[PDB]
Amino acid sequence: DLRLHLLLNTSVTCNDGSPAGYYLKESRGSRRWLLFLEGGWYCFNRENCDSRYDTMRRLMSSRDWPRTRTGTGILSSQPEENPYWWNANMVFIPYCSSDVWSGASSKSEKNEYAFMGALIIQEVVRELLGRGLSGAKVLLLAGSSAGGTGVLLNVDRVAEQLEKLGYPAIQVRGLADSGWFLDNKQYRHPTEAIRRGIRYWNGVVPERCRRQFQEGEEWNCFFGYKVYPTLRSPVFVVQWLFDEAQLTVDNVHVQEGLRLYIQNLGRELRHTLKDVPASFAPACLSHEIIIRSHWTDVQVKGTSLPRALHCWDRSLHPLKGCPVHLVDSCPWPHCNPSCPTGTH
Ligand SMILES: NC(=S)NNc1ccc(F)cc1
Ligand SMILES: NC(=S)NNc1ccc(F)cc1
Ligand SMILES: NC(=S)NNc1ccc(F)cc1
Repeated sequence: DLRLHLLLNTSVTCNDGSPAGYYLKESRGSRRWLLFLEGGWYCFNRENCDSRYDTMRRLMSSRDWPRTRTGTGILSSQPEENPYWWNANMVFIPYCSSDVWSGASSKSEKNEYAFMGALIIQEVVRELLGRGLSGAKVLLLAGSSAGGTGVLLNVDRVAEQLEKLGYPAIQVRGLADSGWFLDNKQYRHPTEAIRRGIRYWNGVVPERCRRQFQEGEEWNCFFGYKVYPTLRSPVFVVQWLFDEAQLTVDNVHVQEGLRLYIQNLGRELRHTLKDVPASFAPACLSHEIIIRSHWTDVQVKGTSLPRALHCWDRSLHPLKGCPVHLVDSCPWPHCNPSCPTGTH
């Protein structure tokens, strides 16, 4: 179990003004630290956020959070469940800012809600330095869905934070799972909601990406294929080629028109990963990977994800028999026999 700690700086808050926080399980024999960002969509105006507050309150408030959480997948401490990093220090950061981890806006007389995702990450890092993170050799910032997009938006800011605080020796890296989306045409008749959200949240994007796209166009930096080339920290990208959240936004729920649409989506996703040297992209219809207990089940070209992540570690010290770039070439969901079939 990982144990809850509410932030000591109570001005860094969830949407409703309650304190944000993190769940922690220490491993004092390890110098590796894994900080995982939860996902769960977002909200972009008063009415949309009020609806989320009625029926998704744990994503907007800490008042009902439990005292502990079980670590699963890459957060598991058992070697059999987590061949990659079972002995690491484990941190789960709940998503309670509804801003894709981009916000830097406090509640006030002018704002019903606070959007502080980017500041929550910075404050978690600061408070962990007193609990052992100061001794780290590697800090892996990971996340799934909106948390995967949050990794891309925040990894370089964490690296800058630690440098300026006097810890230049800690190697900061990112792992973005199910957060690599395409701004494509829908199958039947989303970027406007991101544009509106950024203004509502006072959202921030990485500086090099901001300077490319310039004023009013920061929404571009929420799309992995546009923000990734601008990043300096090493980032490993995990992405199902036929992600269910991508298909949902595209209004896909099979005749020739839809067959061509699905094949084209897979082709375009594969193309965007061609110049991403650390990546794992199986040809499956699914959503999320890294905190599912059965994440060891899938393989690409005969290599599992925990193996690919281990090979990435080695590469950051091509390797014979230890690949890091693994993208399926077959063009239809479940053409890879290791794809999930139902759920547990
Ligand atoms: N929701 C958004 S901005 N889709 N992008 C897009 C819209 C039309 C098109 F022909 C190609 C791409
Ligand atoms: N209602 C269903 S299942 N898909 N449509 C859709 C859902 C969410 C969204 F942000 C855009 C479109
Ligand atoms: N649903 C079945 S058969 N396995 N579960 C699972 C398979 C692959 C993965 F990346 C995560 C979970």
